[PDB]
Amino acid sequence: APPMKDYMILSGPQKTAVAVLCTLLGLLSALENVAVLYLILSSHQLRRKPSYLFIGSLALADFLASVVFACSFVNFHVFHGVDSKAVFLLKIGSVTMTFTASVGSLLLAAIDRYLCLRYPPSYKALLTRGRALVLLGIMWVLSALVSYLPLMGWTCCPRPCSELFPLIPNDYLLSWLLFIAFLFSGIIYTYGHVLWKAHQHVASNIFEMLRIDEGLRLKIYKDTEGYYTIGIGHLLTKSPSLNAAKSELDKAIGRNTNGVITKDEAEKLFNQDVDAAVRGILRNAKLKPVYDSLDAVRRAALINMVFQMGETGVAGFTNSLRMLQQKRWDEAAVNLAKSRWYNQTPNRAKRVITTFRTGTWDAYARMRLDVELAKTLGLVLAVLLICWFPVLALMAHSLATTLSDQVKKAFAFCSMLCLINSMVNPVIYALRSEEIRSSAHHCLAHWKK
Ligand SMILES: Cc1c(C(=O)N[C@]23C[C@H]4C[C@H](C[C@H](C4)C2)C3)nn(CCCCCO)c1-c1ccccc1
Repeated sequence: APPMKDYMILSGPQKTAVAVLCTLLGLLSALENVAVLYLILSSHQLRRKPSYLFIGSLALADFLASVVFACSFVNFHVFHGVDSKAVFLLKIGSVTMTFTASVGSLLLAAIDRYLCLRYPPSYKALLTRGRALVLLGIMWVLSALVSYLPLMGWTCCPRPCSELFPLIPNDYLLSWLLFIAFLFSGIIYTYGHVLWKAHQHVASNIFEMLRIDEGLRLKIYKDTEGYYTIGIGHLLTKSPSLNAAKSELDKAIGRNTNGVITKDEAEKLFNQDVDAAVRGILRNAKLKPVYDSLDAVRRAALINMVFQMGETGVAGFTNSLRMLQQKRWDEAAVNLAKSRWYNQTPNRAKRVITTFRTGTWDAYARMRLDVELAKTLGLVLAVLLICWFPVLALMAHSLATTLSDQVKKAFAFCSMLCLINSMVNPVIYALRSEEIRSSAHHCLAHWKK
C-alpha cells in the first residue's frame, strides 16, 4: 500500500493560494445552501409540497459536502493530515456519499416532474408528503451502501491501487464511474420527455391565450356584467331572456343547437370574432399605426384588450399607445400599471402587460409554476454536467494511463469546480423560483420587526 505522503502534492506559495480559495468558496457555498434549507423548512407552503422536499435534499447534500470536502482538503493538502486507515476511509466515504446523494436527489426531482406533467390528476393520489420522505430515505441509504464499500473491506490490498485516491483500487473507481454514468443517462432520458411535455403546456395561439383569459365553455353562460354568452366570449344577446339567447345561437350556427355546440363549431365562431376585431382596429385612427408596428405575438395581446374593453376603451391610453409604437416596452408597462384597468382586473392586466414587455407566450400556461420549476431544473442539470465533466474525464484518464506529477497538480485545482457548482445552484433557485422568492420576503418581516 503506498503512503499518503505521496499524494500530498503542493509547492510552497501555491498551497497558500488553495488555502485562501478553498476556505472562501467553502464558507460561501455552506452559507448559500443553509439559507435554502431554512427558507423551505420555515415556509408552510413549501414544506408540505413533495416537489420542494427533493430540492431541500439537494441543498442538504451540497451543504454537508461543502463542509466535509473543504475541511478534508485543507487538512490533507495544506496542513498534511496524518490520518489512520479507519479515519481516512470514513472521510473519503463521507465525501463520496454527500456527492452521490446530489445525483440521486436530482433523479427523484426529474421523475417528480414527469409524473406531474404526464399524469396530472393521478399525481396527488401517487406523490404524498409521507411517501416522498420514505423515497428520500431509500436513496440516502443506497448512497451510503455504494460509498462506504471500501470501509467494508474493498481496499487495494493485492489489487492495483488508484493514482489520485489513497487506499481505493481501480476496479472500485471504474465501478463507481460506471454507476454515476448510468444515473446520468436515467436523468437525461427522463428530462428528454420532461421538456417535450413542459412545451405542450404553454400557449402558442390567440385561441389558447384567450382560452386562459375568457374561458372556453360549450354551453350558454353569464359574464361579469351578466350578459348571456357562449364559446370564447361570444355575446348572444343584450336581453335577460334565455329563449332570445337560444334563437340568436341557432342563427349564428345555422342549425337547431338546443344550447349546446361542438368544439369545431366554437372555433369557427371565434375565427369570425377575430376577423371583426382586426377590421375594427384598421378602421380606428389611433389603433391602425400601433397594429402596423407590433409583431405577431404582441398583436394577439392588443386584440385580447379589445375583447375585454372594446375599441373605444383601448384608444383611451394615448400616452401608453405611443410608448408601445416607439418600442419602449419598459416605460409603457409602468404607465399601464397606473390605470384603473389594472386596479379592477389585476391578473388579466398583469398577463397582458408582461406579453407587451417580453414578446413571448410565457405568461399564458396551464400549471405555470410547475412548468417554470421544470425549466429551472434543466438549467441546474446543465451547470452540473459542465462542472463535473473535466473532473470526471481526468478520473477516466486515471484508469487508462499513468499520470505525471503536474497532471495530479491540475486535478487538485480542477476539483474546485465541484465547489463552484454548489455555489451556482442557490443563486438560480433564488432568482427563478417565485415560491422561494416570496418566502424570503415573508421571512425578512419577522427578522427585522
Ligand atoms: C473531487 C472529488 C474528490 C476529492 O477530491 N476527494 C478528496 C478526498 C480526501 C483525499 C483527497 C483530498 C480531499 C480529502 C478531497 C481527495 N472525491 N470525489 C469522490 C469520488 C471518489 C471515488 C473513489 O471513492 C470527488 C469527486 C466529486 C464529484 C465527481 C467526481 C469526483
